[PDB]
Amino acid sequence: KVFGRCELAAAMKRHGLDNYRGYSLGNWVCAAKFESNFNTQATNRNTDGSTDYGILQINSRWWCNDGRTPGSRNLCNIPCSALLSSDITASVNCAKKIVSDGNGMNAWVAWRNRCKGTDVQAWIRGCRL
Ligand SMILES: [Cl-]
Ligand SMILES: [Cl-]
Ligand SMILES: [Cl-]
Ligand SMILES: [Cl-]
Ligand code: NA
Repeated sequence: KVFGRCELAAAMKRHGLDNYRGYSLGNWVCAAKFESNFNTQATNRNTDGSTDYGILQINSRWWCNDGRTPGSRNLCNIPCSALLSSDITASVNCAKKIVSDGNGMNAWVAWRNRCKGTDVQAWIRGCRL
């Protein structure tokens, strides 16, 4: 599923991400935009063989099981395929665990490089929330 901007904002807010660990909704929407262009089915292979999945490009090296990432962990205790659903619950629940682990949203390199320190509220501007 390819979400609209405001559609994804509303879905994220309903799933508890708004100000989760202090990160306003615009931060999460901005991260999703540059990780996946709002496409739940996005996948991207990393150089070391792990794979990133879903709207927030969550990595099989640590967070989900895809059966093909040797030595990896599955700290969200989910199949990586769960991260590609039209329903964003698994991605949100895993993102909450990631952003709580110590480095906040810097875990998403694209958030650090493209969202951090910018006017992230622009990503929710105009949305009925
Ligand atoms: Cl915001
Ligand atoms: Cl990540
Ligand atoms: Cl594996
Ligand atoms: Cl933080
Ligand atoms: Na894994």
